[PDB]
Amino acid sequence: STINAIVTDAPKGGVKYTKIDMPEPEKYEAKLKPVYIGICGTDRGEVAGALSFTYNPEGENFLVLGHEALLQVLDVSDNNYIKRGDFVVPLVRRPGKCVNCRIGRQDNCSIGDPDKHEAGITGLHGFMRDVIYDDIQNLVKVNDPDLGKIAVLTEPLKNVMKAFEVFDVVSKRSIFQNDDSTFIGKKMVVIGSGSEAFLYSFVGKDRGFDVTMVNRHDETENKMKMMDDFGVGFSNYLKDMPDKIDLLVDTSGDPSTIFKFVKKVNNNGVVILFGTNGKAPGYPVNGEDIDYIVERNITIAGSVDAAKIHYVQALDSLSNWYHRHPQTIKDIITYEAKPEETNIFFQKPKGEIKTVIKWP
Amino acid sequence: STINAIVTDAPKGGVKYTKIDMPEPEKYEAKLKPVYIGICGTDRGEVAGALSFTYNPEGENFLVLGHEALLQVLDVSDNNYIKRGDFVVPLVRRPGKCVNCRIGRQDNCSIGDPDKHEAGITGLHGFMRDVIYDDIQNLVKVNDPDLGKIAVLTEPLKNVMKAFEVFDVVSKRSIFQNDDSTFIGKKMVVIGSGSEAFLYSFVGKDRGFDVTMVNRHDETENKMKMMDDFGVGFSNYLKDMPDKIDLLVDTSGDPSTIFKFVKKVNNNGVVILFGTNGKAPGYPVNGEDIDYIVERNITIAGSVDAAKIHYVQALDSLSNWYHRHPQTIKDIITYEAKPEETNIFFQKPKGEIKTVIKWP
Amino acid sequence: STINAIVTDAPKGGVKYTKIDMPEPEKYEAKLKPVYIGICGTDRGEVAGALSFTYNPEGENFLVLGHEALLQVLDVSDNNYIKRGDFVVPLVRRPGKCVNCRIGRQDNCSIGDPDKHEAGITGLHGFMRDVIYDDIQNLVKVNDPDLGKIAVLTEPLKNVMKAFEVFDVVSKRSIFQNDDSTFIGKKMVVIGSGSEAFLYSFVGKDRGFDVTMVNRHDETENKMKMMDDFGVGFSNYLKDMPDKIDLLVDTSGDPSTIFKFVKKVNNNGVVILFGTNGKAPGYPVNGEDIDYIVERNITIAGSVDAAKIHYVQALDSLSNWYHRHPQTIKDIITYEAKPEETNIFFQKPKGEIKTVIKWP
Amino acid sequence: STINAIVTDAPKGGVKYTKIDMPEPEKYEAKLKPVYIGICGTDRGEVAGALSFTYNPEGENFLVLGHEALLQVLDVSDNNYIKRGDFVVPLVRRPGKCVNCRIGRQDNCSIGDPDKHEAGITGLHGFMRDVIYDDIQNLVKVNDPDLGKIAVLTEPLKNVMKAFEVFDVVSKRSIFQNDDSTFIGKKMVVIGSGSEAFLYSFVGKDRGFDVTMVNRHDETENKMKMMDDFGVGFSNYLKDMPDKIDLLVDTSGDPSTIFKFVKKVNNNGVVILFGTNGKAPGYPVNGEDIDYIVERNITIAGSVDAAKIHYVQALDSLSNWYHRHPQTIKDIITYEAKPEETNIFFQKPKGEIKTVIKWP
Ligand SMILES: [Zn+2]
Ligand SMILES: [Zn+2]
Ligand SMILES: [Zn+2]
Ligand SMILES: [Zn+2]
Ligand SMILES: [Zn+2]
Ligand SMILES: [Zn+2]
Ligand SMILES: [Zn+2]
Ligand SMILES: [Zn+2]
Repeated sequence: STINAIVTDAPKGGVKYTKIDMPEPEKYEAKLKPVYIGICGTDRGEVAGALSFTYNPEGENFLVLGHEALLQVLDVSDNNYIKRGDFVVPLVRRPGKCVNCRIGRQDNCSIGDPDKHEAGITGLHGFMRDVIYDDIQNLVKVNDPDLGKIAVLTEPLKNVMKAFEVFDVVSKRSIFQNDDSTFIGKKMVVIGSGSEAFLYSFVGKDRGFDVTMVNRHDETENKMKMMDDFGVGFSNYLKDMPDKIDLLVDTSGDPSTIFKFVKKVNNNGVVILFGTNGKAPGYPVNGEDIDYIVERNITIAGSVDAAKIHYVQALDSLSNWYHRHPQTIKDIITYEAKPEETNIFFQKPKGEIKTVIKWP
Repeated sequence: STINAIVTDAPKGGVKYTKIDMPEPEKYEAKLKPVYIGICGTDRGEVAGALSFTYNPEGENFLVLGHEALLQVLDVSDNNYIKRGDFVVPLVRRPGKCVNCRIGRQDNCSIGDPDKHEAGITGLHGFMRDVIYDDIQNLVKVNDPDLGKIAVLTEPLKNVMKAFEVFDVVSKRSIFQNDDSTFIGKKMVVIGSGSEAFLYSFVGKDRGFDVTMVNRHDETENKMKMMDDFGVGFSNYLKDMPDKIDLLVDTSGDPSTIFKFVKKVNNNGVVILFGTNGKAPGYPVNGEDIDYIVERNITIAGSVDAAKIHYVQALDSLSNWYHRHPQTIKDIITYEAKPEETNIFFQKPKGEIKTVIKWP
Repeated sequence: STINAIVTDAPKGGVKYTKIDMPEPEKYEAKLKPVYIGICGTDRGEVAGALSFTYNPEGENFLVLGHEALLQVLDVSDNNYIKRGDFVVPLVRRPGKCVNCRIGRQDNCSIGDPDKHEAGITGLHGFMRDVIYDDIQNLVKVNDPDLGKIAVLTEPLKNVMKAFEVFDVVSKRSIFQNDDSTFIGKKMVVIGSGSEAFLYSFVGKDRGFDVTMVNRHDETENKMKMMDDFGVGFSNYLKDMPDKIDLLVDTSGDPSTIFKFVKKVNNNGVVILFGTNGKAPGYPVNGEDIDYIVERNITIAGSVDAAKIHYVQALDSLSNWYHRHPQTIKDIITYEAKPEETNIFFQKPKGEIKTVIKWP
Repeated sequence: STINAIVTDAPKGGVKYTKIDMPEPEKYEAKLKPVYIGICGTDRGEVAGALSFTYNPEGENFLVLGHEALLQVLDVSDNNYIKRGDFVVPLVRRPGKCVNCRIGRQDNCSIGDPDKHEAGITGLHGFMRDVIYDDIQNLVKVNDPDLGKIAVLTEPLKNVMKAFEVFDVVSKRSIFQNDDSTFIGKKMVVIGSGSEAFLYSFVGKDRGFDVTMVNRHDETENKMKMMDDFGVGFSNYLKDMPDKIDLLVDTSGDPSTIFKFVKKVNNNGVVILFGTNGKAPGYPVNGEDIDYIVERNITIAGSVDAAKIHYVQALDSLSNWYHRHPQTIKDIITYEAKPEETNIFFQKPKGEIKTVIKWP
């Protein structure tokens, strides 16, 4: 069977909305269709040919892009969980055979490649294509009927849910809370201000943190209004440098910013490294920096990807925010594009939060 | 009264053995004297004037040095735990008022200076003087009467015990062990080879790791034998660079070395930053270094001090080790100096691991 | 000054809505008045004279009842959290000196009476009175303006939240989840059909469990509709006895019912004991029952009270629930009484879930 | 092949030392013989036909007994850990495919019989036989050459190390320690005085608890000195009942004794149920009993088996105990039987703590 799809040639790079030949399967559990698809710097990165670990599935010449999906079930085997017309989010990372992979924690794989594989990124076709085939275990059912396009933010949000679990593990080193058991006054600072930063901030707000997003420039008003709505502050760190940080999260991947901010972190502080950029210039870390970290019992936790449970938590969080802030949540999506507007892979509008592809 | 002591002028530096007027405090439960005091880079740093966070007590001009102590109780009020003639190890760090301090976790003080104080380093008189006064709760009784001078290693070891608690805490983020529940074949690498590296390595072996100590040069036969006695490996990383590290503990405090090794750490790897050196040159950390740490879910934790429980577990490990390998344990204590010999704070004795001051 | 208050003579019994002496205190940060006050088996129990561990404050021959409050501020010392006009839920348990009390976990006090105290129960006037004095610290702000009278359910729900933390802690002894990381299909059974049962059920659903409430009698349509709306099931256990239980929660206090459901619990199951009935009769537990608990690595855990963080967390779940389902959440509050209707402390009003007192 | 073995008919019972025909499988990594085999209640029970959950391996009309083994490697494929001549302790319980089994925590199997199987007990041949084939990974190496026969206590001790993990996991629901961070004066009571109860007491001593073993009768003078030499107290609870218990361990399996001691447990106290007895009578558990558990936040945790890591810990503790109290440790082994002495499965030889069979 022949369909439309947005493909790349991984890692060489490039983008193309074209038609490819998809065969059928033998014994398939599920047939699905895209409805919305989100995009982040990973996609623009793949297209730029800036990612050195990505590849096409074995034997093939191309890779179908897209990992942030919101699908609908075209057909399924009988099961207690989903049926035709239900809406689902698909799992990006699939398990291998390592001690972590065999228990649904492929996000914490002990080998790396090629034990596990990410859809749209590493040797496994993504979701920007008219027809998709999968197993029910890999699908996370959207139970909230009112969510609509908002559900597509599940994929990006689950990364934050995992990272926050990693926080909960590692903050058990000491008592992070107050005298009274609470997070009140506790300070989170999120580097950057794109969708991820937003999600990170929203969740920290749920967790009781006082949250400030930050950048090396003033932001657009839509973003400013968004941060305002949810009780999130903002600071241009060239004008006003936030001090006394309890939880620091980097979505930038930039060492100068990271470590500059690392030096503002309080005793028992936790820093989460999430954002990545292979090209970022080196920043000189010295004896005093390491001493700073050590003398304060600080933890720097790199975090990547997530387990299925974290997709469930992501969806339940989007429900809570929807029914409390319907409008402004809607406005996390800052542009909706047809599949042939491939310019979105190369462009970077001021004001962007999330860009999605409404699928025909 | 007038007593003899070895003192410095914190943070400026220098040392002397001399008489000082030490007034008997207002309240106290215990009156003691030293038997042995160990020294390390901290003591030497204090004297070199290389530490800017140190300071003499209030109203006073000098600072009695010494944190690594083994004392004998001269007199003590009636209690259930210690009797006159008992030997004990004193707490370095004393609690302030924060939420970690007030539960006995001043090692994880939420404020830092000046909520917590450390005897001999920060505004609190150390243990190289004739008479010392204290509270019973701040004294850790030595139960094993065979340890003698070995008990003086309680202080340096307790920092290792806390660094291992931290490993136990942050390792719960994934499943670290093999799929048989054990740590067998899991590669622990320790940068450096001094007293702290040894203590690390011995505890690491007790925890079930394959342990390799490393340095930028080959080691003495005497130290090799000691290592070999505990089944600990040694490698010159300029002649044979270890790879696939699961637990990395640095005692150098050197950024370039720290990050060179970080780049060999496996998925789910944990890096303990322990060793500090403010004057260590700057190493440029780039976007790939950050990405490495991110894609591998690696945790970098800095660790300082310990709780009283860690002293208790330190003493017990010394007991287990001494009764298994008396000779190797004796071999750590490589010189027994008199107080008059203040030069030991300036020049490093021939083949040092642990230098100690026997107190008259 | 003279105020109105509902009061008892504890532990003796009885209740009256009367007038009382209230001297304006010296030391107070805040001045509040009740808006709504809820009641439960505890309130009836005190009034019935059935709780032998309750008592009046020192040198007073009455105890103002009421522990489940929604208050409004009248005057407050300057501070960045709460202002005149704000609504707040007061803390019930107050901390003493123990190692858990001093870190805001009076909930887990390690001493019991008289190191800790509960408003309305043990030595501390409750909240059914015209004027309350308190400290800012003991008050939790309600930030959701739509919540109104639904916030009064905070005190009951925070006990659930704590029990789930208890579950979250003890369930770490093994891997409780599916090999997909999820709780999908994990069976939760709540003994009882009361307000507490419902609260647990809703939290359990939020947690991913299949949840079933059980009583020894059939239920109403008012109640069943409410359960259905939240995806919660119901079964009369005389007609159908649930099996294969992963998390059992008892709100009844009845041995016979507890241990009968205990013997339907899976390997690694957790049982939460929450409800209390000192008057419930013995049920013979034999060695075979014990062996059953052992061989399945089952945990049986008592949970009482909660910490401030669990109030905050409670309030946040109620907004979530109210905003997803305003109907059935309104439907929890089955009667609004005036203070003079002191008959609600003797007779279960008709079809009760939660009886509140709307204050003048 | 035809070899000597001690066998039963599970579950009917019965025992004899005889000749049997054991095949060698098409796959195995190691070939071993026994050196020492321990016996406990489970063996005696098996013989009496008191355990209907026991059964012979698939296709066989008999069950080779014995699960507490010290074996020696006769031949083993090349590997980095064990060689011909080394002494090992074989794994009892072997995993299936449940989420816990597949990561080497078959001790916490989510399914039970038959995911998992125990050697000498459930569908898997035991260790009282001339020749044993196994895979390397089911073997745990004895690295202390001095331990000799004492290494046979590994199997009953590892059950103690796992129950202490359980205690560690569940005592995290609050702060269990004193406010100095220690366990000093924390009160451990162990019900019973058998081998299992000694093992619990010594580990408890290492963990910092003040420990007492109890029974409903006086104990032998030899037992008393052994206790005394480790600093463990004894008490006849019919003359002197302990109160204010922090850790309670039951090795009896008797309800009446469990629940009357539970009644002496402090706030945040932990109860471990370990001991089993299908024939112990019912004790009537009332709502006061349930109320006492709930009000004190007590946790009652059933514990069975252990992971491989716990066999390594047991081995390490035995080394530590043996090297500091050689005599007391040897006294634990109170009879060394020939395999012809099958009467030991029917009668307990006099003053028994641990009976072992010395294999020829
Ligand atoms: Zn993305
Ligand atoms: Zn894997
Ligand atoms: Zn030192
Ligand atoms: Zn502090
Ligand atoms: Zn209540
Ligand atoms: Zn308390
Ligand atoms: Zn046994
Ligand atoms: Zn299993």
